Amino acid sequence: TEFKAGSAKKGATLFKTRCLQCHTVEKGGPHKVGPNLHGIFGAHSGQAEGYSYTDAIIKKNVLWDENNMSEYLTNPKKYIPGTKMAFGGLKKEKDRNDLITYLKKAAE
Ligand code: HEC
Repeated sequence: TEFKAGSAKKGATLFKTRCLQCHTVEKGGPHKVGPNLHGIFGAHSGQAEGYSYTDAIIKKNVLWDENNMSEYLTNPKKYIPGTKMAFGGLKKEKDRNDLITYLKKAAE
C-alpha cells in the first residue's frame, strides 16, 4: 500500500493519548464526542448508527482503509473540509503507521 506495519504497542499508547479523549474502539463501546470506531476499516465515513455526523463527513463518502485513514489523520479538516473532528493531526508517518497498526487490530 503506502502504509507499513508499525508498533501495535506503540499505536495503543498513541490512541490513548491522542484519540481516547473522544473515541472508543471496542465492540460495544459508546459513542462519545466522536463515534465508537469498532468495525471502521472497510466502512464508508458517517455510517455508525446513533451518531450525529456533519453533512461533510457523510458526503465525503470515504471508504476507510489503512491508507485513507493515514491521509485523514495527517490533517483531518484539510482532508474533509467542514468536519467537526477537532484534531490537528499526526504529521509523522511513523506515528501514523503505529496508530493505524493498532487500530486495524483493536477495531476488528
Ligand atoms: C475530539 C477532540 C476528537 C479527537 C481528539 C479525535 N477525534 Fe476522531 N472524530 C471526532 C468527531 C466529532 C468525529 C465526527 C466528525 C464529523 O464531522 O461528523 C470524528 C471522526 C473520526 C473518524 C471518522 C469516523 C467515521 O465513522 O467515518 C475517524 C476514523 C476518527 N475520528 C478517528 C480518530 C483517531 C484515530 C483519532 C486519534 C489520532 C481521533 N479521531 C481524534 C472527534 C475526535
